[PDB]
Amino acid sequence: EHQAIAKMRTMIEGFDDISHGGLPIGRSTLVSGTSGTGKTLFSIQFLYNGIIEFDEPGVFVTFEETPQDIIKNARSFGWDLAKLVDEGKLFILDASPDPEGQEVVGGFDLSALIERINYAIQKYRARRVSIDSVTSVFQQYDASSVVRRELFRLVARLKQIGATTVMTTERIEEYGPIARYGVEEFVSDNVVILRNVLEGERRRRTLEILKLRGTSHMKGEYPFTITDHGINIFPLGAMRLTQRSSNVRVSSGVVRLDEMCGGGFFKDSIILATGATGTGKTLLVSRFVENACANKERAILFAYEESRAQLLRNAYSWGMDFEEMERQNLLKIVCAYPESAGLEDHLQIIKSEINDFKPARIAIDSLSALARGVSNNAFRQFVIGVTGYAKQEEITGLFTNTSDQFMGAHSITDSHIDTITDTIILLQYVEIRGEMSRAINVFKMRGSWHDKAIREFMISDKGPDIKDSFRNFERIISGSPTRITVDEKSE
Amino acid sequence: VFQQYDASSVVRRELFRLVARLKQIGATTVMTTERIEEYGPIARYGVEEFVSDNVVILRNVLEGERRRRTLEIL
Amino acid sequence: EHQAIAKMRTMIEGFDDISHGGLPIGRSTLVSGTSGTGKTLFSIQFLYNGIIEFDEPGVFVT
Amino acid sequence: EHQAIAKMRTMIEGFDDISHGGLPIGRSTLVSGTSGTGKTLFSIQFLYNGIIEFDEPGVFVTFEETPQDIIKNARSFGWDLAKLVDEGKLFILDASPDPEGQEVVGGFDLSALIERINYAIQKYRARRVSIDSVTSVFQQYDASSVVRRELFRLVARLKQIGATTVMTTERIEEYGPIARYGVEEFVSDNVVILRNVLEGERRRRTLEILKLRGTSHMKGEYPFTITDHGINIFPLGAMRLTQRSSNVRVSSGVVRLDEMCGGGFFKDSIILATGATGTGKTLLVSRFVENACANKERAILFAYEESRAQLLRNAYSWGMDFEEMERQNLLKIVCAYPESAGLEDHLQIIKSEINDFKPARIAIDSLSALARGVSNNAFRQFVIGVTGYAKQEEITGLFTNTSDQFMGAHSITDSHIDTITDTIILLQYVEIRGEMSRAINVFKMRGSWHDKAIREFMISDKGPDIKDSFRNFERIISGSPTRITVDEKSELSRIVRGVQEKGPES
Ligand SMILES: Nc1ncnc2c1ncn2[C@@H]1O[C@H](COP(=O)(O)OP(=O)(O)OP(=O)(O)O)[C@@H](O)[C@H]1O
Ligand SMILES: Nc1ncnc2c1ncn2[C@@H]1O[C@H](COP(=O)(O)OP(=O)(O)OP(=O)(O)O)[C@@H](O)[C@H]1O
Ligand SMILES: Nc1ncnc2c1ncn2[C@@H]1O[C@H](COP(=O)(O)OP(=O)(O)OP(=O)(O)O)[C@@H](O)[C@H]1O
Ligand SMILES: Nc1ncnc2c1ncn2[C@@H]1O[C@H](COP(=O)(O)OP(=O)(O)OP(=O)(O)O)[C@@H](O)[C@H]1O
Ligand SMILES: Nc1ncnc2c1ncn2[C@@H]1O[C@H](COP(=O)(O)OP(=O)(O)OP(=O)(O)O)[C@@H](O)[C@H]1O
Ligand SMILES: [Mg+2]
Ligand SMILES: [Mg+2]
Ligand SMILES: [Mg+2]
Ligand SMILES: [Mg+2]
Ligand SMILES: [Mg+2]
Ligand SMILES: [Mg+2]
Repeated sequence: EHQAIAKMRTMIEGFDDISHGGLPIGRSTLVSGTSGTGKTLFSIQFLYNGIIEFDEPGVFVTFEETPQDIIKNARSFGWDLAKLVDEGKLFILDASPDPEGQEVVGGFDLSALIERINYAIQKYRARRVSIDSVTSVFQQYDASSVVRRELFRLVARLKQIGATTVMTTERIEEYGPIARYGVEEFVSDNVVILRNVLEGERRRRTLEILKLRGTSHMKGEYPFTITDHGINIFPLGAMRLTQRSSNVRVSSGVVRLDEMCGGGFFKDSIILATGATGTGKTLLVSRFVENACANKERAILFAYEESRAQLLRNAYSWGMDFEEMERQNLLKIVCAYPESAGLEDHLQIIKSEINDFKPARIAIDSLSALARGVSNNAFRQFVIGVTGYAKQEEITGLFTNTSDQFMGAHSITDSHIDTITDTIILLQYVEIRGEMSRAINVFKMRGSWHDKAIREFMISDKGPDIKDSFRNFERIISGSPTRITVDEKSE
Repeated sequence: VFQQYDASSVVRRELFRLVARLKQIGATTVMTTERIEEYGPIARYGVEEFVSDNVVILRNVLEGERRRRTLEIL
Repeated sequence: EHQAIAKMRTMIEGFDDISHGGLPIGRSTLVSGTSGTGKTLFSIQFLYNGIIEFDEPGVFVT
Repeated sequence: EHQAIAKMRTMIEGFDDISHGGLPIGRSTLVSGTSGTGKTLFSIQFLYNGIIEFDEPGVFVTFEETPQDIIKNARSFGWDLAKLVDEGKLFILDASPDPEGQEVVGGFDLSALIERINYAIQKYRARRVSIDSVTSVFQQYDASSVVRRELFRLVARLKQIGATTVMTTERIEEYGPIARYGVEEFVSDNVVILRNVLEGERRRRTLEILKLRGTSHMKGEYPFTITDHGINIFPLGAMRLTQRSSNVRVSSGVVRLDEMCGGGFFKDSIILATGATGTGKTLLVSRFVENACANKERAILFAYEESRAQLLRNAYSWGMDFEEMERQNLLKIVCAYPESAGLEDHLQIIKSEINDFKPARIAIDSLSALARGVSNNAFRQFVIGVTGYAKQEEITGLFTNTSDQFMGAHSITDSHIDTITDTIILLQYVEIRGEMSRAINVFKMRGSWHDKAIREFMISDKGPDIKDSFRNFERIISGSPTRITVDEKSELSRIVRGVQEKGPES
């Protein structure tokens, strides 16, 4: 074998996108982290997937959790381990100790195990092996140097054998040593760290491939998720810039608006409506989500500010009946507090819900409601993920941004998502004769020509009624205009 | 190598031996040391640093979920 | 000799600039870093380039 | 000198100033620091200098480096310790352990060593002594209390012997303990600390004297660089404010300006030219450097924004041929990325180049270039340097500063260097009728009278042209003025009809 390194795929959604193929075969990969990070789960999902997708039987070596329990649990992702053991496809090699015993049995057993293990491998023609918390073993009474030699013996034996392993390790500090005895680190070929980062009373699991001897991979931490369908990672960087782009057009829900953008919204595009609280974005959305129903197309509305019932209210008050849209199963509403999760969990609920309703349109009411509390970068990373997924999937996107300062605003968006979007529809308050009058404007349309005027516009039980511009005013943008009333030429 | 059961001083004299002999032979060498904190000591035992005539440090700084590789000639 | 030290070129793209010539001849150089920084590589690349560019065989202790 | 302690001169550049004379005679100075901090140079150089300038034979004790190596390395700077060891002016005493050793030997060897050192000094009649890395000695198997006692002994025997020693030491953390065992700090008479602060990927070395039992000295960290000449410290705080001041005048390369300047810049003055990007500070400097050459003087240009090549294209397009300027051996251009070194370094490169050429005029294009990323307190401290040097050297200076915001800048400099400079020439854009026009202003001159007018100026192939002010304009500094007219049409040369000629004849 005189070729590059060969990698086996884990099938763990996203792990292989980052490990450029996955764990290198015949070698041991180290996946350590703190208590509650997925390690165990990972190893399992490793074997399982291997069995159910390539009939590669597997050996699972547990030094603490009991077989009955490793199974009991797995049923949490809808996995009947018991069966794979009946089918001789998975062998749970119990290595835990019993409530009674002796001592002074250091490496005495590290030599028997390697024999009980090679046993199950050969015997079950195993290709994948996962050793859970190898740490809990020398957690009998050992020091660094002692551990280094035992591991090296193990891995070595396993590399001789030819099995591809994954070793579970426990850490105590999220950013401190890689493994409890800062020794494993160098005893392994590959290293994967699972982190459960606090930061704000909110946690955020992130996975990282520190190293892959002999092959390349992706650097840095990647957010992931532990669900009923196991560990789901999102290589928000992996995503390529190869999204389909068509000239097809779509209605905005507002004829005059469609006219302004010169023919409408491109089917393949991201639309951003920015306005100081009260300018009626949530209106445009409602309207934009109704039009994808009169055309019997499916559409989801992700509101993060208002309730299910309230939306219905304010909706029926503008005409549009959302009651129907529900029944006709063409419109599906979500609603969730940004505080009921993290941007990682959210992005998934979105993506996920998209796949089960196959939307042709999607509206997220208040992106900035989602930027509540979270860091800037983390947020962008969130938009790129939703914005993107929506892009390469042919789903027209309309997201709502509520700037932090009514009147005067010197920038479309505070988070600077500007460049991340195709068409910018900007609403703004204008102070005329001591009254707070609205105005709408197509700031930028990438493909189309769109109108350049800043048009007045009111709201009634009929919805948005766009009017004329303020042709005879100065500094509109600022919010507090100044009528010109020029003495013509004065004859 | 000294991850058998050693302590600083025993590690110091031992490097010194190695390096030294290799100096006699007239060999231009490159030694590899493993660390535990991107900005902590320069090497596992806090001895190696001073012992060597030339030192090079390769780091993989984390920071903001991205890692950046840097190389420093101490 | 009886002058400043002389260096060996590493051909490791750039590094031979950051050291004003390369590793000093007849001496060791400690290259360290945490797991994954690229030491083993750097050590290999030093050897390889040695051979491949001046026919200066090398020894690799592992 | 009023100091109860008689000091000895190191001759290391500026250390003496910092130590108010140099090491105390008959005592020991702990020079400690991490790895690659300068320890061994300092020590070596300390003996060397005593040998070359005072014929004070010296003993050098090494515990790790080999006697062959201390010589080999020492050539790096240009010293032949070999020869000195030959004339018996420098005895190197080897105490490194062997490549084929044993274990145990650090107490009766400390006694044997003292007895050894006494010998060498007695035999060579030495007055200076170094001891490199005593630390590595107890680095066999010891603890705090055993070191203190073993140090004390050595130091005490040394002082009885009457020797002016220097001990080097290692530390782990740049800012934590002073030494390793945390006991060297209190058994030494003096403690000199060397640091190599990382901070933002670059590396800055400083030298600090924590204590001198018995005298005053300069408190705090001071920058220094290691070069082909050894250590070199800059007493950026010892630099007294007693620079010479004359009333002589020197052109600015541009006449009108000169007028505006009461009659041409002061020979002894720091000149500051601020303005938005594109205002033409660069231009002005070019003329200022040129003019010195047109009059047969030497002047250097340090450019941190433009290549030496481009600096010439633009310089020619503005007339003035810099090529010749390089040839006639009057103008010397530098060029250096500010990211290609720290401030301590750039400061010295400049100084050096200022010596090997004796300019009469100096012009640093874009100090705000050097301000990139550095901490203001570190930058302000750089400015003070270059500036100071130039003042106490009778070398006129023309510094450049580019403001982060074009039009609307409410401050001369974003680094508030304002008060360091003596004269300020301002440049800015003026939105006059859908057009960006340049305006030049002489904001302040310390010794002269200077015009208080914000003249408009246009840039051409010939260069700078200084017209007149926008008298009929309010909110000029706003960048985008407002035009109020109580007149305009007023005289100046009314008389209508056919006032001109055309290309044919007049
Ligand atoms: N069905 C599920 N839905 C959502 N989250 C789940 C589900 N099952 C488990 N989890 C989460 O995944 C984690 C399980 O981690 P697991 O026990 O597999 O290994 P570990 O945390 O890496 O190591 P350790 O053995 O110390 O716990 C739990 O902490 C829990 O929050
Ligand atoms: N029936 C109605 N008749 C007239 N105007 C209405 C009616 N309903 C709502 N409005 C107007 O629309 C506004 C409601 O805002 P909307 O739901 O459109 O979202 P928004 O202004 O973009 O964002 P947010 O609701 O978070 O402030 C009210 O402030 C009001 O001026
Ligand atoms: N072909 C490749 N392309 C891109 N990156 C690679 C390639 N091969 C290896 N790498 C990267 O280099 C790392 C390999 O580390 P390397 O073997 O150079 O030594 P080191 O980390 O300093 O020592 P050690 O890994 O033995 O603890 C991998 O972790 C990976 O990120
Ligand atoms: N000619 C030179 N020009 C510029 N820098 C030099 C020159 N020679 C040596 N250096 C620098 O000076 C340093 C030498 O340090 P030195 O030998 O004086 O003692 P140390 O680092 O304090 O202690 P140790 O001997 O244990 O390393 C090196 O870090 C190197 O970069
Ligand atoms: N030959 C020329 N003719 C007319 N105008 C010129 C000529 N050369 C340069 N200019 C003008 O001068 C400007 C160049 O700026 P200059 O090199 O003088 O330095 P600066 O504006 O102070 O600083 P920087 O170049 O770093 O922005 C141009 O933007 C342009 O308007
Ligand atoms: Mg576990
Ligand atoms: Mg490693
Ligand atoms: Mg290695
Ligand atoms: Mg050192
Ligand atoms: Mg030294
Ligand atoms: Mg310039």
